[PDB]
Amino acid sequence: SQAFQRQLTALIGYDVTDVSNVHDDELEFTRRGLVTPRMAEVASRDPKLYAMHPWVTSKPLPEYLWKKIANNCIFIVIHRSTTSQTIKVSPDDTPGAILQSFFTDFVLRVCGRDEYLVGETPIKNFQWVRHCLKNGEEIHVVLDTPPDPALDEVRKSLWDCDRKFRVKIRGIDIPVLPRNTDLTVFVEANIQHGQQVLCQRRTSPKPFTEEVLWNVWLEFSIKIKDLPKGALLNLQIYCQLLYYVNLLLIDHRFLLRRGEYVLHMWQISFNADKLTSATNPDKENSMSISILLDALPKEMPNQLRKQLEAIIATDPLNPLTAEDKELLWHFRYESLKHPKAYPKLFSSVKWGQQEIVAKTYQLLARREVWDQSALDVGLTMQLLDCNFSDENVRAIAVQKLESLEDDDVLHYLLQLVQAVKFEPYHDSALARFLLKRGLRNKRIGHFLFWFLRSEIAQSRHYQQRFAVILEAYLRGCGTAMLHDFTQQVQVIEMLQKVTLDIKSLYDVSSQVISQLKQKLENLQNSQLPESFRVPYDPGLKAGALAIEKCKVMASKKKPLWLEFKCADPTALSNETIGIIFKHGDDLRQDMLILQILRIMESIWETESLDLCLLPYGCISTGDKIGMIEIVKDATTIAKIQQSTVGNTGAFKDEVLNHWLKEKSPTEEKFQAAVERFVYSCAGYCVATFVLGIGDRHNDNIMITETGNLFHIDFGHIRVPFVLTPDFLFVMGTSGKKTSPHFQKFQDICVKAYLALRHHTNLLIILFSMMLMTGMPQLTSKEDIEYIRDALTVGKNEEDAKKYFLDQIEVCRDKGWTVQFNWFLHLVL
Ligand SMILES: CC(C)n1ncnc1-c1cc2c(s1)-c1ccc(C(N)=O)cc1OCC2
Repeated sequence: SQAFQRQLTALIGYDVTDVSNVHDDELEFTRRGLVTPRMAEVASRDPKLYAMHPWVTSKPLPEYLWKKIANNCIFIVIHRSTTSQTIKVSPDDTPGAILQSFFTDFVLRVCGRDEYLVGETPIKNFQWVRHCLKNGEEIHVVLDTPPDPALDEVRKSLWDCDRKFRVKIRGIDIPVLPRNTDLTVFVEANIQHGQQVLCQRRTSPKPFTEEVLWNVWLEFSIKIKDLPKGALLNLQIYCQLLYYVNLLLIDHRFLLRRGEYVLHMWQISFNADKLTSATNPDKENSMSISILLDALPKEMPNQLRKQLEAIIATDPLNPLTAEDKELLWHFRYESLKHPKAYPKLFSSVKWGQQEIVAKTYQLLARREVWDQSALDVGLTMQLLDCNFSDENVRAIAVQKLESLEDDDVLHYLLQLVQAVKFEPYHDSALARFLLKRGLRNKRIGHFLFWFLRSEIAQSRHYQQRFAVILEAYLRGCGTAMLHDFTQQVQVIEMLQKVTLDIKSLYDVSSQVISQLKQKLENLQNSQLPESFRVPYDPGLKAGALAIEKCKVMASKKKPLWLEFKCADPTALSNETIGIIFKHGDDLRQDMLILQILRIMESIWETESLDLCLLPYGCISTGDKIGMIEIVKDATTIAKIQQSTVGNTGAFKDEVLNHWLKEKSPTEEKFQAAVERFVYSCAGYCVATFVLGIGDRHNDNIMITETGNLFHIDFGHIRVPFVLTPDFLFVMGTSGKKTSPHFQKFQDICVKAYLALRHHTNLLIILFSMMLMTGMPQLTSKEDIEYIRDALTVGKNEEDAKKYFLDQIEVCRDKGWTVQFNWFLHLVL
């Protein structure tokens, strides 16, 4: 079992057994505490269904997907070695009903993929079947024996103390101070509880040197009994803010913090990193702080109702005044009747007062309206952010998450994993929920692994917490997945080495081309594993490389264009699997944007609208390094303009429509490509403006030979969005004109915009969370408050329609002005 821990450490990228960077047993208690829910999920899941992981959705089949089916008949081609027979199938027919219709144990598995069609669910309720219908692809399956479930085998009093809390600041120690000579420094100790300061105490500004002592006893205005569970002693250093460290006043065992503490401090408003209980690991270079500390038990009038209702109606970013807070609390039993009032009501609570917390806990016990109400993701996500530090408030949100089908868990997984950063303690209801859903489904578990792993590799603030959560997962997923992750980690480690070695060696010379091909030759010849699962697509199995097709892309960060043969021999097409390995940009920023685009698609699915978005695979694997999916038969918009006019930016309107006519053979395929372009442009115009990533150079915008348009490279981040005259010519418009396709485009854009406006609260919370956990540069109140204006908060459907149509005209009025200005900066 000693070699097993060594295996886990290699799969995590962090040692959970290491106690070099702790001042308490929280992580070890969490490791022990997670054993119970781990073994509780392993010994409760269906062993057969877990091995086959049926990717199913209980959501209704949309209006656009029903029109594709003929006489309630879906053709599915079943394969037997060489022979194949197409069968007429009803959408309501279960996989078992189709099997009895074939012969008149064996399971139906997709050709080329490790995706199975099992379970008591209709054929139309499968995610692969819905994908085939959307792309107009034919359903091909191979009849083979189900996988052995034996392969997934798993290895066997505080309220008695009226004293006003005090902290002794002994002093600060830094080995080497920066060259800036000379400034003054003071210690700012704050008692926080969900980004809310309960009390603040500063020190006398002494000069900044390698050693600064104080011995100062800082007494706070808050009593020891009034300190809540999850409150943080935030120790800061100002000149302005340079060093920070946090300490949980109440431990994981409900005890008040007592003793001597030497904490190593992080260097430099809404950032998730400023909340961490973890100290800086680099003890030989980081600023230190010495402190001294010397068990917690478990009818309204008309005008006022209108006031309370107007408060509940406001957006999540709308600030609450003292009057608003006092009203929500006085009428807390009326506020409990409205589930949308819960975030605002729980922000109105005076957490620094015991009696109020007790009354809040009494209020939370009266949960009946909350338990019965329909799950609102945006509302549930609101209670899991930086503004909520109470485990009872946070648990009622985790309670509502339990009703999410494995389909929707995948939609919000990244953001739920990022929400763990807002948890005061390592062991939390949300951490246990992710673990439970990760062991219940192989797909969620695979994605959870990479989501946690991406954070362990490039975040010292949260690497310890996530390493415990991952170790807990890896100790219950099974040896089948354990070996798969081993093969995936091995290939990634080997390929990342080559990416940086090649980058060290503007133009792509013949020397570097042969060097990469030689490096890949040495790796394929007895070193690289024969087969590995694609991190961005668990179904797809990659095998041997295609060294001939392998190259180094003509980009400033020298990315590796890699092509692999499909390891699955039952594969239909002989098309290679394409992966891009890149270093230099934060791919976590691309992971977040792309997952939001997948959320935006599912939002449009509820309104039965299909905006042809292309949220390609992108997984962050390490520090500034990760992988991308190669979208087959696609080119850059700038590259299409470079065919006619290369070196210069004399952009011609006709080029795009000529490129589509060239790549599409039949005239019907051209109209189908223009039809795909009409929807894809519409979706990407709305999605980009809402997120405020509209202003882009056409080098970062792509199109497929099938007509599908898509934005790329979000690692970087005037016009509201990108609507150029060349895009408008495909529609059939030039200058001040109209077209049957432009009239269509304007109608779909407005349909898409107002469809997202129904899920305003969801988008606002997902965006607010994105800027805190994934954007270390965009951490201001004004940065988050952009989404409100973009989505037109508190506006009529007519005004909002008119607002977006004006943004369309701004792009028409500018035309090429923005792209031409982009050409004078990025290119030259
Ligand atoms: C600058 C590149 C490496 N980058 N940084 C973030 N995302 C990307 C890319 C995404 C995609 C790219 S590059 C792409 C480029 C060319 C082809 C192609 N077919 O030539 C296919 C591609 O995959 C789709 C997304």
